[PDB]
Amino acid sequence: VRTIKVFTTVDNINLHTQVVDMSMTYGQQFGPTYLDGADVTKIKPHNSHEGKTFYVLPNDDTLRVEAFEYYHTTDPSFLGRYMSALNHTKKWKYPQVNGLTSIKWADNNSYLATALLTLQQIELKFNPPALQDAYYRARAGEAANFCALILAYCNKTVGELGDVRETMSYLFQHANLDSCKRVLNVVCDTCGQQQTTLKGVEAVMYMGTLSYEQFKKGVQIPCTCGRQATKYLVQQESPFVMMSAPPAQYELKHGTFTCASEYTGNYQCGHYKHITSKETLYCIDGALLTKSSEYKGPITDVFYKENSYTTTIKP
Ligand SMILES: [Cl-]
Ligand SMILES: [Cl-]
Ligand code: NA
Ligand code: NA
Ligand code: NA
Ligand SMILES: [Zn+2]
Repeated sequence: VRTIKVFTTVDNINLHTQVVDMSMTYGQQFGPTYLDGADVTKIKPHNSHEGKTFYVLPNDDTLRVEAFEYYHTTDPSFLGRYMSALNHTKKWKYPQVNGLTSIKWADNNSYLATALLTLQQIELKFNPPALQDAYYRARAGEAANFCALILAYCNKTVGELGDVRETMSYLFQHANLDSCKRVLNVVCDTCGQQQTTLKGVEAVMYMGTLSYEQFKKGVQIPCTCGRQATKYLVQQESPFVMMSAPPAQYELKHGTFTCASEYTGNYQCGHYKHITSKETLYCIDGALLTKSSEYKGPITDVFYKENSYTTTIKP
């Protein structure tokens, strides 16, 4: 009966000694098993595996606690989805473009590239240690684990089409936004005024206009009575805001925004690019970079800096 020693893990930090029988597969001994992303479930131990670390599913109470503390999920398939994505993302390339970690286009990943570029330009801290650790590496240029985690947390597989606004929502759900507050007022000439207070992720996201200045002036929305109501920003406390809308031709003016996402094509199929406002307007499309003094395109999301805002509007 021949054996080697290997280590299992769910978090790649806490290791669990195992003595494995070389006549059985990893799967017969551990359940689904992965070696830096590669599925070894149906493989029998090799001598070269001695001393190496394998990921497994959180198959006992110790691992369940370790996995929840590191990832902040109890979705049973999470670890397998992360590993499956990592086996791909470890082969992607992450060029530094204008000082930021981007992603060379592969596997329909333009939505991930513009999300990653965006994160590097807004003040945001993640809650799960897994995203903390992986995001630090991604800033340094080694973004594979971070991208595989985005995919897993968003329930997206490599190659699946994704929406930037939705992806950001998931990332924000795993971020500490508890200092963010938004007060809105909605005014119907028939139905009167309704103030609402939004906290956390809802305090920093709005769907319906790209213009923060228009959101402060008031945007027209439906009311139940059939009139239009006017929605405006009363008060904002956050380090950024994200304004989104269905893609439409829109002019991005240098110095008036932080960065934006552009979507060319239609709902079936298109492509994202990233625009960042620095000393000029830079358009980052994966590995590609172009510049211009002005920019007009089908924009979907625009990010703005903020600290504290209070309206002058008297009601
Ligand atoms: Cl972080
Ligand atoms: Cl979280
Ligand atoms: Na896979
Ligand atoms: Na950031
Ligand atoms: Na949160
Ligand atoms: Zn009304």
